[PDB]
Amino acid sequence: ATFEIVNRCSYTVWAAASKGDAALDAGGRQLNSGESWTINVEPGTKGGKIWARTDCYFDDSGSGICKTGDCGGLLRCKRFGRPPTTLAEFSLNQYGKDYIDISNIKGFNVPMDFSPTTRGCRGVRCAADIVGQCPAKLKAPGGGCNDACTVFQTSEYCCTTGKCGPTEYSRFFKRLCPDAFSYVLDKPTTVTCPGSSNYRVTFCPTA
Repeated sequence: ATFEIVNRCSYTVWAAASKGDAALDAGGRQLNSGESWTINVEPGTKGGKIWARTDCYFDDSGSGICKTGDCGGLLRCKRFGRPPTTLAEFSLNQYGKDYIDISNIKGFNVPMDFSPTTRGCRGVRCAADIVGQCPAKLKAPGGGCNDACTVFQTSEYCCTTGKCGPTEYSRFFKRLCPDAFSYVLDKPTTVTCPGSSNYRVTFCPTA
């Protein structure tokens, strides 16, 4: 499956793509403003994620640090990124269908649109200025807007038992981005796409 990852931000981002225990394609790449990076994701990929990382520094070996979404200091991500990270999540060829969503469960750093480039389904978008409107207690000094679980580490925010409800913090992400997951047990905003669809992830789709 092809994913075109497009940076429409006015600033450089370092795209990342991983399934948690492995990189997807090269796992990461620098994208200057306006740049597009096309990756190939293995059919059947379950629990894949794509995200942007901001304010990165990498040495000649591809080792360094990012202010948001750092994946163990590597340019080419093999694991998930450090929150806050707006996440494009997907599971492909799951009983003949693909499933896509955008999640704010691990916070938000950059606005995003995640849409199929093929027929048969609608895209999802979280393009609002969540960082600018971020509640004081969720603001991440290094940039972005943390989810409540990251900040507070409570059973209620982290939905440890699977018996949690919405909160003042989850309602904030939900109000700004109705189409993205705001907490673990949020009413699913997952989109069902034909199996083997192709996609485009766009950072800063509006600005």
